[PDB]
Amino acid sequence: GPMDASVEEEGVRRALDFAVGEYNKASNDMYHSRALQVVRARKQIVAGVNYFLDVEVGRTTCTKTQPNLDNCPFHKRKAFCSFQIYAVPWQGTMTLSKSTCQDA
Amino acid sequence: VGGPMDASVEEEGVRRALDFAVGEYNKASNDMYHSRALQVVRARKQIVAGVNYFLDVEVGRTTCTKTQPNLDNCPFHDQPHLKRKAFCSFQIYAVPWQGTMTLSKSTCQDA
Repeated sequence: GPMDASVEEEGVRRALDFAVGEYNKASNDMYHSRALQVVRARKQIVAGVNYFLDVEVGRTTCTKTQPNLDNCPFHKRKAFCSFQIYAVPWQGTMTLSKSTCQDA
Repeated sequence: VGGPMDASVEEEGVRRALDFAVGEYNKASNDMYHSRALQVVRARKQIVAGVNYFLDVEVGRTTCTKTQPNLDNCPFHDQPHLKRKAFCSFQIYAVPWQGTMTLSKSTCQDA
């Protein structure tokens, strides 16, 4: 989650300049705009990994409601999948950003 | 550079990502047989590291134009018909050691 950030931080002030710039690009106005003042400043450290996994996937001889599926024997369907996964490894979180499969 | 670079299939993160993805696959599939990994053919990773900056800002109209040579010395308007101010919320994703920033979100309301 977000936490308090001090405007003393170089990165905070650099982000103000950026956003003010973006405002000027967006605005229909001949006049330049700049910040009167920051009224709130927060930061969130972002740290994760994207996994890009190209995999071939087969059909086992077990149903999905069965046990010990990790070493369940293989069979005829064989697919190619490209997965993209975002992980925050010390939070033990993972999220599927993209899954694209075809028969192979 | 954070990547995308080839990541060892021996790494625990790569293995977990695979178990997850294959789980998600199975979870969303309609067929009643369990499917699992036959061969990882390529495994890559990209380190995502940065800072999200959430700034609420009051933006003011200056007497300088956008095309002026120097924008160091730009007072705000004080004349009734010209004076403008907006209250804005920006979210900026920053990767400092890269010197990159992207405006992820922005909302400004006339104030």
